[PDB]
Amino acid sequence: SRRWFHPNITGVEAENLLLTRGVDGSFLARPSKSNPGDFTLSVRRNGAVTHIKIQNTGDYYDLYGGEKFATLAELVQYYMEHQLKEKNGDVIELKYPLNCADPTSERWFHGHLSGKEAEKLLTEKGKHGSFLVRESQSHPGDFVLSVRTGDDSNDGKSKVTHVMIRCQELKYDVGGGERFDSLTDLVEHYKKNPMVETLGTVLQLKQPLNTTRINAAEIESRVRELSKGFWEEFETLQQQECKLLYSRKEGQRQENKNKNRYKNILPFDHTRVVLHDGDPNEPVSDYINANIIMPEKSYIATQGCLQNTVNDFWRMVFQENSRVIVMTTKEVERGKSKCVKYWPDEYALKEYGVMRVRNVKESAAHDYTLRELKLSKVGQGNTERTVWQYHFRTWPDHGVPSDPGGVLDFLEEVHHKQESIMDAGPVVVHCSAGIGRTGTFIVIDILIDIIREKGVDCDIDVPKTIQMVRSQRSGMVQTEAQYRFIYMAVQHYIETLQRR
Ligand SMILES: CC1(N)CCN(c2cnc3c(-c4cccc(Cl)c4Cl)c[nH]c3c2)CC1
Repeated sequence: SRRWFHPNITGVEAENLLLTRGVDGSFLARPSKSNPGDFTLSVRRNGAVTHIKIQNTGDYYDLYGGEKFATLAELVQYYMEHQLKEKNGDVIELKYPLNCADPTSERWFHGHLSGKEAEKLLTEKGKHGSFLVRESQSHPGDFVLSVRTGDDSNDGKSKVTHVMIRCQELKYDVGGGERFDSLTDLVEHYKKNPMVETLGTVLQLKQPLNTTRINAAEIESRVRELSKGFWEEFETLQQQECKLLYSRKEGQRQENKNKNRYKNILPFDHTRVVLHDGDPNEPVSDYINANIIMPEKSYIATQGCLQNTVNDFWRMVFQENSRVIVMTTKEVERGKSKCVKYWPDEYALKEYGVMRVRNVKESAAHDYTLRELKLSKVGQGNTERTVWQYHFRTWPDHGVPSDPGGVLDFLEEVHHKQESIMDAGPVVVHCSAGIGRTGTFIVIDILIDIIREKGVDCDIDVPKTIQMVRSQRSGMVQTEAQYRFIYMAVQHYIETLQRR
């Protein structure tokens, strides 16, 4: 849980918080109330507050006077372990997170909800240790912790307990003992130190009640319901990114600094693609900014090549036996290189280090170009394999497509290509940093794959899938707009399947 993030605060409320409850070096982050993808880092320095803008248009968090980051938690970790200056050059220190007490972005918080409502949800969907916190209806201002415990039919082996939580002078308690500054501090305490009943039952808080898993048949109702919040479901997912600060030590090595498009957007050690059979004369020849994404068909999520990583990209494709590449940027957007050209012109042949690529044929569709490429190792003719590059060309410079039909038709074609090729390795997917559009395309592909095989009567869970992909590369799916677009794409896919 991301405690320095305050979801429902104004700029002057942030100032007053830092001036009355903080010291120099205190900080918090907050969203804008009107623009998603605008965020502010508010910091106290010399008895005054500075507000530093962070923009996200879809590719990364861009901190004014700072770096680009995959997540706000990775941003805060970076500066608390390092570097941040104003317009002028004066150091801004991030020392002390100012904690937020607001529970409304927690997975377990249900606001207005009755005991019988909570019981029926825990009976229908909960299991042992499933829990929620709700507002007390009998005692205004108070709250109730509802917990299922049991074995795992309705044979009385399981039950729902309700523990009253008093709120007294803005502190929270369960009738005795410690008084907490927030419901989150209380929940974390009793997660670690569970309550035991008189006769021995342990009220284990194992997991919040799942409210996001839906039957695919019922996508339209969920989308209609979320259109009046997508922002609120997204920000609850974003609150969990504190849990995904896995090590990125290889990417952080001096010898690998030049191989990262953005110095702080780095692959997790535990899922990075390790490159073998490198040049012995190159000191570190095993690194690429790329991760294996395995749903729990696989993917490699990677960045747009740099001039000096083109040969490594082709080493990767050959080694992993990838037969399909998805590119989700033009080479240049808004005057900036987003991905260098790493393929030859049509009918041309180029050598990229030890690899040889022929561009056999390009075919233009409305939304994309297909390039049929032939990849082989120089000196070894029988290593030739076809690699099909699907270059999506119509994604807008900021935000998302207004209709998902283009992306869905593209992904359907990519899927059938991949499935047509026996023993094809992972599908390579890359944009600019390889986390925003790349994460959106991979998550849509994962969700659609379920419905393709199991039909419309299968369970999907959009944020749970995203969190699972985010544990394999930082910040996969960057914005609310992409989040909503994933739902919209899944909805549109379900409707075309129902029309058949
Ligand atoms: C009544 C509610 N306020 C409605 C929103 N509810 C809700 C629950 N879960 C999530 C997740 C989620 C799902 C699966 C795994 C992970 Cl890690 C996450 Cl974060 C993302 N957004 C969520 C919103 C919480 C109750």
